[PDB]
Amino acid sequence: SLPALPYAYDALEPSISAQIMELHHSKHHQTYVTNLNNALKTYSTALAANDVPSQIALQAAIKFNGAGHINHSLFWENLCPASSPDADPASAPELTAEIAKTWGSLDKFKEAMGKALLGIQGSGWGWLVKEGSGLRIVTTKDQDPVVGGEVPVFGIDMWEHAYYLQYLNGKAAYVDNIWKVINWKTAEQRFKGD
Amino acid sequence: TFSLPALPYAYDALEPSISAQIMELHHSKHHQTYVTNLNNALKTYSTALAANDVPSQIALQAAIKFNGAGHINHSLFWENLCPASSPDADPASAPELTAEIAKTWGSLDKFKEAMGKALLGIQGSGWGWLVKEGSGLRIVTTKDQDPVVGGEVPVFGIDMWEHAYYLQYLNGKAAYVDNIWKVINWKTAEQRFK
Amino acid sequence: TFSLPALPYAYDALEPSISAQIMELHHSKHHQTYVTNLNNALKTYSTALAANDVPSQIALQAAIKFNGAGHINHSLFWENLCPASSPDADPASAPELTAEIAKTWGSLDKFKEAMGKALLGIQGSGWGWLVKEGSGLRIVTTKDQDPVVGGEVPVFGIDMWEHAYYLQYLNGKAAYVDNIWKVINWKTAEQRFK
Amino acid sequence: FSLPALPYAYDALEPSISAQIMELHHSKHHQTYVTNLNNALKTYSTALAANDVPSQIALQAAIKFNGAGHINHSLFWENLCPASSPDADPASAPELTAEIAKTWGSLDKFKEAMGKALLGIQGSGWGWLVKEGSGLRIVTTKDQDPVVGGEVPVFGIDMWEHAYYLQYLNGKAAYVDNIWKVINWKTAEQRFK
Amino acid sequence: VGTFSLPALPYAYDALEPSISAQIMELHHSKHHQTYVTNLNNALKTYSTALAANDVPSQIALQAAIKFNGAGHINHSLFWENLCPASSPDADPASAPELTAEIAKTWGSLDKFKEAMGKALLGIQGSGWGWLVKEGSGLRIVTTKDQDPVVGGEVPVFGIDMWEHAYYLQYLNGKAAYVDNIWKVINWKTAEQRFKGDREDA
Amino acid sequence: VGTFSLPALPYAYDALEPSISAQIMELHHSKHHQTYVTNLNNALKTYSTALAANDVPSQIALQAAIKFNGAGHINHSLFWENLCPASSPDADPASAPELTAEIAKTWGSLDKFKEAMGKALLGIQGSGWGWLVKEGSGLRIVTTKDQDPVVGGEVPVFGIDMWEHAYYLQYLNGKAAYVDNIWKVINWKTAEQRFK
Amino acid sequence: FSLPALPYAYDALEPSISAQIMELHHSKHHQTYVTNLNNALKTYSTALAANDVPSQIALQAAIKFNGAGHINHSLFWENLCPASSPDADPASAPELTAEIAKTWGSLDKFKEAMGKALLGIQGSGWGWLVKEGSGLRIVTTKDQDPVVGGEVPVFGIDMWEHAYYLQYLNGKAAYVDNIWKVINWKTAEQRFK
Amino acid sequence: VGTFSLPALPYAYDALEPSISAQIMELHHSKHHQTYVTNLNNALKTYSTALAANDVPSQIALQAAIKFNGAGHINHSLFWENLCPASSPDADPASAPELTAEIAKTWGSLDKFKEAMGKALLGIQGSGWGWLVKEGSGLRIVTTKDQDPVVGGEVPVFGIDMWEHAYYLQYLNGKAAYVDNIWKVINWKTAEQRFK
Ligand SMILES: [Mn+2]
Ligand SMILES: [Mn+2]
Ligand SMILES: [Mn+2]
Ligand SMILES: [Mn+2]
Ligand SMILES: [Mn+2]
Ligand SMILES: [Mn+2]
Ligand SMILES: [Mn+2]
Ligand SMILES: [Mn+2]
Repeated sequence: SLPALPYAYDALEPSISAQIMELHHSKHHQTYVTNLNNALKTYSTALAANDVPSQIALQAAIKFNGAGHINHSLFWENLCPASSPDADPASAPELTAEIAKTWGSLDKFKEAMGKALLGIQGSGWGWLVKEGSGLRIVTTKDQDPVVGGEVPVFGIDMWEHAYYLQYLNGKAAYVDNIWKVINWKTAEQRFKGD
Repeated sequence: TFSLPALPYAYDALEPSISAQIMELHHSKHHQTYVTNLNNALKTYSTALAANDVPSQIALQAAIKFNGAGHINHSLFWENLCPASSPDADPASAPELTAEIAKTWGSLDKFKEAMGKALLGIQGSGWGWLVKEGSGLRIVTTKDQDPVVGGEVPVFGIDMWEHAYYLQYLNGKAAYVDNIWKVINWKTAEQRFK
Repeated sequence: TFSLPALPYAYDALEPSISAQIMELHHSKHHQTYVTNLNNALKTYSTALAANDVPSQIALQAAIKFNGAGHINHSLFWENLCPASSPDADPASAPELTAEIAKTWGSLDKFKEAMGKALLGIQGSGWGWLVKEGSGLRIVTTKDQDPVVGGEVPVFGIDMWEHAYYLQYLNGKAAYVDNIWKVINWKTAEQRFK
Repeated sequence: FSLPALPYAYDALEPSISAQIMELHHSKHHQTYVTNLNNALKTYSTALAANDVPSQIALQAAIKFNGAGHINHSLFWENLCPASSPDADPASAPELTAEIAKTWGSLDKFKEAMGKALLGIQGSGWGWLVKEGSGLRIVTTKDQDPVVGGEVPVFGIDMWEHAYYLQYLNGKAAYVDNIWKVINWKTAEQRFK
Repeated sequence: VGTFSLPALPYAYDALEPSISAQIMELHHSKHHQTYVTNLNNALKTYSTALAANDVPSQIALQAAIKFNGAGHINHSLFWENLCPASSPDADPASAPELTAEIAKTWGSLDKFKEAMGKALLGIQGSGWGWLVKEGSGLRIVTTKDQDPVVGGEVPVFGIDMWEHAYYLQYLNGKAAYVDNIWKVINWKTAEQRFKGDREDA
Repeated sequence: VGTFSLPALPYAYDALEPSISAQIMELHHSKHHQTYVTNLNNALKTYSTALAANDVPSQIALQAAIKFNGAGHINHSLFWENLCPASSPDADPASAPELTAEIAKTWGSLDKFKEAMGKALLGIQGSGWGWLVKEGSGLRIVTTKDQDPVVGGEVPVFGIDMWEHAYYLQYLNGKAAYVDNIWKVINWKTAEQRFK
Repeated sequence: FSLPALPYAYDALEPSISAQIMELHHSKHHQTYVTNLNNALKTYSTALAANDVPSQIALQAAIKFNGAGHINHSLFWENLCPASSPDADPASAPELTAEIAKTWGSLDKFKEAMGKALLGIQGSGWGWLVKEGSGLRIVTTKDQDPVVGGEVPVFGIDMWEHAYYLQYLNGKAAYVDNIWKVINWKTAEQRFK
Repeated sequence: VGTFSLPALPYAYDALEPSISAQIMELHHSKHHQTYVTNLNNALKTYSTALAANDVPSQIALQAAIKFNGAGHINHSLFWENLCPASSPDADPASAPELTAEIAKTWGSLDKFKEAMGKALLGIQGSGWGWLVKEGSGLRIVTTKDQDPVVGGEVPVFGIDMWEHAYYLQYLNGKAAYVDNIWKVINWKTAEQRFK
């Protein structure tokens, strides 16, 4: 039951291969949405049956898979082809300004992110979040969401499956190349909010 | 469309320990709210998930988690309780647990002080649980409606949220704890223990 | 030692918004207990310091923090409140503050809907505060008796623990939040804003 | 925490302890241990709030010190009683004296032992007779250090110079000889059981 | 000389085919494992300075790089000896008669153990390891997250690396295909030896 | 070993008045200080004849007495040199310009140093001393307990006795007043001579 | 006051400890202690009558360090005996070897630990088997420092480099191995009681 | 090759005769200093695993070992470069004109300094080092116990090792003889460089 990417599978080349995008979407993400759907269906049954032992395990399944589904979804909306105007950081004036108030420059921040991204041990994500008025950079393990009271602005997937087929162990290269497909329109929309 | 199951006894069945007014509110308002909100979130998810509506999905995962937790805790709680006259209020109904307890904390009475101390020391809203962790037993408390940690199995629980007692004991927590012992369903605790 | 401050009004001054019975229990029992348990925690922390009961000293540091915080919170709270008849109930008593509220939210009514959405979204026990953070205003929530974080000056708070309202409103915290605006002391709020 | 009243008037322990010593000892030495204990605890919760880990360590020290000072002087005042009270008669502590004569030879041999212990404290200190579960021991503590854990204090004797200097100058021995006259053996007996 | 180094493998990079491809083995060994060693040395270098220069800030930073790459190096070094060519006698459980008998006693049978292990392998969220450990007299299946090494007091018998880089090129997201095929290249002779010797013996 | 012949004070008992009373100066020297001297002497004599025999049990017992009383005598000896009448030249700090210079750089002001040491002095628990010591070219303020001497590597410049017999007869429990007034009779001449 | 002669010829302890080392350690190293103690006691009265405070600080140091040096080596030579003596046999210390095995599991396990702590010393010091109230303990001391009050020496081993260097050079290890042959277990047993 | 290693001497083991024998130089360099380097290298390795295994009790003991062996390593590394054959011009204080000027400015003479250093060297109880250091723009003589490095803020100019393994095979217990003779092989060119 899974919505199509806002773009083609090769729309993010050469930063991210058509191969990686299809596998990430039709296999990794799909799996989370499927097992989420499954867990959600059984749960309606376990309620009526008054199966409390089941409801506990299904609470685990729903939390875990719902997190994976949301992470990749936030992710696909964080990306656009490199040519698109949504790639140019002027699309996020108010945010970038707060970036430079906090880290000084755009680049002093891309650097700060890169460092945190490549410092993740295992699987996880890197997030630019909003906390109150200021910004932190945070990382999350596995499919954990950001701690409460932070608002995702944009995320970078640092699971190996997100780059391995193209960059092998070269995660530093992967990180240098994603900046070219980041969607600053979206980061702006989420920096302001509702 | 799940329907909140009725209690296994009358609202007045646990007096004098727990007033009928409390049973009625606790079940018909407080627990019913967990079910109704659970119900709405589950019926809404297919809509949000189809619209690729990420902010509603975050919100709905939260409502599923908090409200399902809520419903789990009170279902286990009602089953933990029986009228103080019923033989299931007699700790003789639980030979193996009452031994395993007596092995861990010296006697039954020493364990009741132990739990009572843990219950009374809860800061804000939460539950006290006697749990089965691995081989032996353990007293844990949980925050708000949080489940016990994975690997632990509930034997019995006590709601320490203020609505569980305020209408009848006001700020007199220790009295509430002292009187809840008479309506603990030891039959249920033995089943859960084996 | 610390002492229970008196109230700047009679136990029945906040009717009909908050009943005299809540006000008498909230003040002479709940807040009282925080004072008493802070004073006793201090005394008993010294004696545990004489011996080398480090677990005790660790646990008594927790108790000193918690009761002191509960002490500050309730002491601040009773001053955010005045009888509804009073001109301090009138936002006109807070000219600078309501102005800055208006340029932060939309209007005072948008601010009230926002703070009420915060207040009702607290899971378990907690407080909702309007604070100063540098030059602007923010709504924050805290769990249990936690104080507002550093750098934030509290303008006014609302207790969302069930003992704040339950005897009069039961689980109807919506009606409690709607009514407490009739007794918010905008003169205290305005004096704290500066 | 507060300043306990003495069981007697400031001049009730004469001629062993001058009323000047007793008045200063209780009204200003002990007082200051009390006050300083209050304030340190008051400020301690603020330091906890602030997560001001420096000030928590400073105050933890000031709390232990004034804390112990307040304990020691409070037991002290109740070890003492006017030399003419029947509480000053060793005969008013039968079980203790029995065991005391068991452990050392005489009640006099314990007095010379305990006095040897008091006169060899270096700097400021206390001497105590204590119950070590089954048996009695003479121990000494430096400054305001209270008796080690497990040891129940039966009676103590202050050897800070402020306890005797105005009346005995540097003659520590004259101070110890004379203080025996005002040991409250009824207290020492209650605390034994 | 105060630096660890990359152990040469006990076989060529293709010896474990078709179970694990010669590409994975070469990237896993000379790139992933190599980088754990290299960083471990780069951090041990400066730790001595910043310890005597009482630079407690970077004392802490370096301790972390050393915990991490130190554990990366241990775990992969144990792993390369757990494996052997599928055609070797060392890959036959009968190479570990004491250990396999203890396994059968502990679980139901050898196959009931494989079932439980693979269930633990697949249930890891993100990166991590599954191990057969001996804990006192008994055996256990445990998992560790990321590069965490087998906890003190336990002795590792064999581990299987579930980090994606260990299988992704050949198996993609197919974690269960990976696990089913690594049974064919478990070195049970290495397993027996560890079961029979001390912790320090490995 | 011979006989201890405790030198006299380099001024008369009433010299340091009105700061330190004549009653204290007399008893501090002839009773507290002399008691260290005589006790050290008798311990050294006994130590002699515990070496003459191989009485190693009491060689060990007498070391502590040799250390405590030797220390109490040195400390008080030094103490008398740090002192000189309020009216003297050497009570003025300019008698020690190489020192009063180093003190300013370190705390800011000769008065900001009186406070730092007033604070250290009044904060000693029980019996002890306060010293302005020399860590090569740096000046620390340290406290020692009982008759302990300063740590290896520290070199004394001037000490102030905070034992109660140093003030009690005159100042009772008024530690602060004793300290405030004891600045007036510090021998800054002695201060610098040890500095250099 | 003289250097007391050794309980044995300078070559009695060979081949564990050379006659060379024994003579140097006793006739020069230990002699220096005695000569410094003789000089300091003899020349204290002069320095004190002159108010030579710097010199009195030195004589306190000289009496301290040399006094400790003299006590330590005095106890050292008594802990030793020829490898051929019945006293070099732990069986001469049955009570102590009982208490050693009860605390380390074996003689070889205590030797293992004793030598670990000796070879562990940084710079100059001593290793001791002491008697800590009821039980047994390996401690080390720095330079000539005595063991802490309340500990009772049983046997010591000198770990200063002068104790072994002419024979063993940097071979810290070899010294400890071979010194086990010349421990006076007879002396060790008598100090254990 | 690894992380730390024994450095080669800048001269032959017998170069410092007659004041330090070739047997001492070889032992001191290839056994004593070597042991510092190796124990430090193996200490870093046992530390690396012991944090992985979360063995906190051995973490802190190996932090100790690392600090101790690191300090022994630096100390002897500085030592070897303080020395040179007595026939070299480098052994002539005229090699250190800026330092010798500041030397006399402080102590009076080169000789008056050598007696101060000598009395500090001989006054060490047990094992340790004596250094000329640069603290600020001034110099002073400090001693350290065992392998302690000089206090930060101090800059070593030269050090003289007073561990018995540095002199005993040649001078036995005659430290004074060893101190007098080591002045002939002090490398004052190194001293001058370190001072600038
Ligand atoms: Mn992904
Ligand atoms: Mn409830
Ligand atoms: Mn409240
Ligand atoms: Mn007192
Ligand atoms: Mn791997
Ligand atoms: Mn004095
Ligand atoms: Mn020796
Ligand atoms: Mn050396």
